[PDB]
Amino acid sequence: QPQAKYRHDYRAPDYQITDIDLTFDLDAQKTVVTAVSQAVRHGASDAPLRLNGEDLKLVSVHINDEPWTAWKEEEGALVISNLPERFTLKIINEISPAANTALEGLYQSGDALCTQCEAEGFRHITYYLDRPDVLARFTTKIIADKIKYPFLLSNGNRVAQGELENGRHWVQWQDPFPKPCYLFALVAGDFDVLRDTFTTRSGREVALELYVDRGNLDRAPWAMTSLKNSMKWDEERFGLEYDLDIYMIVAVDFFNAGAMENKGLNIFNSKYVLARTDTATDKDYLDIERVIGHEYFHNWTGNRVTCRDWFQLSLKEGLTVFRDQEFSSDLGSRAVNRINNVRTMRGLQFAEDASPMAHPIRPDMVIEMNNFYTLTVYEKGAEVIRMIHTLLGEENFQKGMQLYFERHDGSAATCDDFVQAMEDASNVDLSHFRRWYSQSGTPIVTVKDDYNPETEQYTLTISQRTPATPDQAEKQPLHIPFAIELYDNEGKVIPLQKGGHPVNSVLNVTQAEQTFVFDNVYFQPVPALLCEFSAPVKLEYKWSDQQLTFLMRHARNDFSRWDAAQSLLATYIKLNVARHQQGQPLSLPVHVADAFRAVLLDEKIDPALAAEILTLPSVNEMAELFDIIDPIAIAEVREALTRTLATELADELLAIYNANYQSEYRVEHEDIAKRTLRNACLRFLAFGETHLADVLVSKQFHEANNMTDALAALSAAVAAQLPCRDALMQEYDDKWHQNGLVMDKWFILQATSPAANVLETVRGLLQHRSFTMSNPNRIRSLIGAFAGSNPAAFHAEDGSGYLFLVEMLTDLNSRNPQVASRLIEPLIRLKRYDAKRQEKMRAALEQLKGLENLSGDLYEKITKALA
Ligand SMILES: NCC[C@H](N)C(=O)O
Ligand code: NA
Ligand code: NA
Ligand code: NA
Ligand code: NA
Ligand code: NA
Ligand code: NA
Ligand code: NA
Ligand code: NA
Ligand SMILES: [Zn+2]
Repeated sequence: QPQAKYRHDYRAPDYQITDIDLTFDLDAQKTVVTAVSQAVRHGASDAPLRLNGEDLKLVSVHINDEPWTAWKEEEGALVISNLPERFTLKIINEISPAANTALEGLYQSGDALCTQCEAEGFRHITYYLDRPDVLARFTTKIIADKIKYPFLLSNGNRVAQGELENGRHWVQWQDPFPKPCYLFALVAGDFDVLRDTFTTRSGREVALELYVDRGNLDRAPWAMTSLKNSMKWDEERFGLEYDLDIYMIVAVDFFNAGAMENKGLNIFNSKYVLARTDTATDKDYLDIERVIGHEYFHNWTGNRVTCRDWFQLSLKEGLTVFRDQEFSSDLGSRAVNRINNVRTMRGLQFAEDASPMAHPIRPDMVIEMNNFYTLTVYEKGAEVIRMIHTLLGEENFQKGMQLYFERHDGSAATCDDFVQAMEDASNVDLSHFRRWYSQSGTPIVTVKDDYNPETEQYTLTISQRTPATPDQAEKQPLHIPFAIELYDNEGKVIPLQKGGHPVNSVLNVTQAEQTFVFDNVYFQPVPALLCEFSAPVKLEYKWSDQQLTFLMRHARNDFSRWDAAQSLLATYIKLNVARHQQGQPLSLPVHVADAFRAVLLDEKIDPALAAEILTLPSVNEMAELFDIIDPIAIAEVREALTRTLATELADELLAIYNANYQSEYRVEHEDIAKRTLRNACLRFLAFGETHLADVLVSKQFHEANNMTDALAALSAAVAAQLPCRDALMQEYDDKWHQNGLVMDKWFILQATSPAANVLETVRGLLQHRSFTMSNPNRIRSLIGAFAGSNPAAFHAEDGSGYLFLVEMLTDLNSRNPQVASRLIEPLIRLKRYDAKRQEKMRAALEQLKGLENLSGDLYEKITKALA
């Protein structure tokens, strides 16, 4: 019975709230909330005010200080009748932070109290218009025990404070910017604080404050550094300054998301704040940078301009993800960023778009809005903004940004508003392009080519289609920007032209079928196609091995070198999965191995690139290549391929490994790159002769002067099941058990182990001293990693994986439905698998469907999967 909501139902609110004054009398067992709201009727004069509320204990309702009699509580609501046109609403209610295991609303993180209000969490704090087109100026007074909660934080600036009898105190905050309530935050606790300053380019000095648990101040400076780098980049790239006087970040251990952009008071999962060279990898450092940037970039793309309704989520998320990618790419290695974002798109997002949960980047139907914080809305959303940037170019893109803020600053906007701004500013017609917002699924672009030596013309015949998805039976052609480059046989770019005029290298692929003709092609070209993954599409073109190795040697853009290597491997991945299914061992032509040898020995390739080419597609990227997924064949082919290259390239691998040794550890992009190349080599070296490999891996673990190098060694010992594995794993447990973020990496290694008894080990780990089901990070690192990242064990033929997940979800459905819904995702992909697997996955899903008190979050997914 939880009911679907539809985008086409959107209507302007009958009432607005312009100003809200909140008081919290804080206590873990019983918090008393007083909320005084100034309301204004915009709808019909007989329309009742309908407030949203969940798990609230209503104490009183007054209208202009009169105790109100004309109201009723109903499921999820408080409905107030017979109101004047303008009035003051006062609600007093109670809530219980300590009972809040779902971590939405006001809840407890360790000894702290903190909030999470996006999407619809504020209704768990008081009765309100909990929709993001209602924008109110907040004032927030917090009263609490001074010893337990010496810091009392909310949005904006401190405007008042006092002390009270019996050891209590209070602080009052005011945020001058109107905001939807999903941006409300409150934090109370006892913290260490790192304080710093950023001066904006126009000279405004912003006080920066990072609040962390006592004892964690040694892990704070990188996050502070990254915040300042974020603020500077946004000024340089987008012309945007911070708009308040104080920027607070609180790191908390118990958090369902990564982080949250609450105005002036961001709340982060401490996974995305805390780093020191002995605890955090280069990947953690760069994720901290990325997510600090992301929440900062929301200050404009989300906060100053917000979302009219939740179906417009991608208006803030695709754009803010695009911004975080551009930040990471400008500061770091653009190629490595782009590569990794492409791997995520093709390996994880394409899977979602082929699943029962498929939706467009602007959904049409939602049951539980927390189910739509997706790869699609985020990552595909950003690919869509990046297509706009491709079509318009940077200068016009920025004009469209400027026009967007000039029109929409201080309001709640739509995806369509943003596109209109881009189109009006640039004079590029985006009417057809808008179909990317409304249509789900991955287009498949098929390319055929012809060279005519008599006319000296190269003709590309490009076709597109998007297969139907369970949500949409009709699909139509998109406006696909399809970037090409043509190479002569010495590797020089052939100028693109037709009838004597230059032709843009971004082709407009707008029809089901079209041709593009290029003149003055004097010699048969080798094409690079879909350069920089210029659209989020599958490409079907029948490359020859030699065209691909030529691109690996000659392509001008680093991405194209990587991508060519991926197309080279895809053919042999597919070959060998079919072999595996018939009991046949790996077959790989000599010339393929040699193309990777050449990358190893090319001194002119950026190590950052070499490293990515020498990182094989993950099991998730390998799965995208197939209609039916054989997860056992894929996992075993991936290892066999790794062993084959390890044997054929052993000498070269060892030389490059040794040459990329660095005695100093720095978090600097060139150092990171060499280290990534080094550790790429290591993955293969772990599969050499057992005694060479065991010694080398073990040595790296024991002599590392940083967590990047130690984890890469530990991870190799696991992957190759080397004799040192058990000892190294026990040493890490002994050294690091008291540190959850660091033990997350060990839990992931256990969960993703190729060992025959992995499931047994993972079950035993539910009792490990560093694990608990009350913490979403731990849950995700052990259970979520087993189910989502070890598809070979999760899909064991005996069905033991599915039973284990059902067991875990039966607990989490009641405890924390959002983490439950993340964890169910592997089960909903059942139609990608063989019949016998499907049958057991359906049976698991039918069991979950019958749970008492089945959460809406799971219900929505289970219903789609079982259809
Ligand atoms: N689930 C993440 C929530 C937040 N609005 C962000 O974009 O990072
Ligand atoms: Na308002
Ligand atoms: Na109040
Ligand atoms: Na109610
Ligand atoms: Na800025
Ligand atoms: Na926002
Ligand atoms: Na860069
Ligand atoms: Na490719
Ligand atoms: Na996949
Ligand atoms: Zn975001």
